[PDB]
Amino acid sequence: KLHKEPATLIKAIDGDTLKLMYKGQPMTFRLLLVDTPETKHPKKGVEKYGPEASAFTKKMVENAKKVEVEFDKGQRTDKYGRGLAYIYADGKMVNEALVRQGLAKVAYVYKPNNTHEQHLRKSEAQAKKEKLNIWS
Repeated sequence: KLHKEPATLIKAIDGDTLKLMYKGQPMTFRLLLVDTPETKHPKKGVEKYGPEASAFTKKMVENAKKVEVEFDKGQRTDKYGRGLAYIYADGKMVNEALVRQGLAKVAYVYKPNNTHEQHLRKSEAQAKKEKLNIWS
């Protein structure tokens, strides 16, 4: 069963990337299963809704009493040494909130790291129906 472990925000870097203190180590985390528009993007620079996605993650996590990380059951770090996880701000999953607000798309999913894929997909369908942000 997946379980939550506490973490301390160091710095929000982008819509989908954060630096956290995890078990005494500063580490970069990449939000599992979501692609947000980018500000630090390799070739196009600032994509549309990039700044908004980034402000949302920043606010959500900065304003939280408690931040927790949830590892899936596959690999826990990617080729760049970033943590792969579901991030919770006061019990609320950041990855899903971004999708529900139309500020992220569900990513190409890699088994076995896909436990909350259906949940997220259901939030994505909804945001699209509501024609929010990315979907407007």
